[PDB]
Amino acid sequence: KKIFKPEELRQALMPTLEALYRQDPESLPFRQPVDPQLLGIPDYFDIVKNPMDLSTIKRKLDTGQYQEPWQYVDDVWLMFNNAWLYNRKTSRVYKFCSKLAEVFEQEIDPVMQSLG
Ligand SMILES: CCc1c(C(=O)NCc2cccc(Cl)c2)[nH]c(C)c1C(C)=O
Repeated sequence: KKIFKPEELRQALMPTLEALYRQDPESLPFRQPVDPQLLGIPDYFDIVKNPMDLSTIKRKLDTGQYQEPWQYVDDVWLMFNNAWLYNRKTSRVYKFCSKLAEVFEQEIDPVMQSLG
């Protein structure tokens, strides 16, 4: 199988992560792990079993925790699916998530074509 070097993945994928961070107001609720106590939603971890957020994805990209590009895509989509699962369709986080997913699909496509 094609082996991806850590810096290869970082150079290719970090710009797609930065594109999500650039989204204001939509990325703000995703820039840090959900804190259910601070946010007053103690049921969060009862519903979301595998939390994910932009800062965790960034740390994983910085520490070589992705061996394949699709593992990175999986974490971004885990973040999205958590927000779509937990939040009501009318909520800001839900609609912001939908916007981030539109941005991400546009950014990741040419990058996947460039990668192996
Ligand atoms: C609703 C809770 C939530 C947040 C969040 O950050 N809230 C505070 C906030 C600050 C600024 C702007 C907004 Cl819209 C919300 N973040 C997540 C991923 C979620 C969930 C549960 O999924």
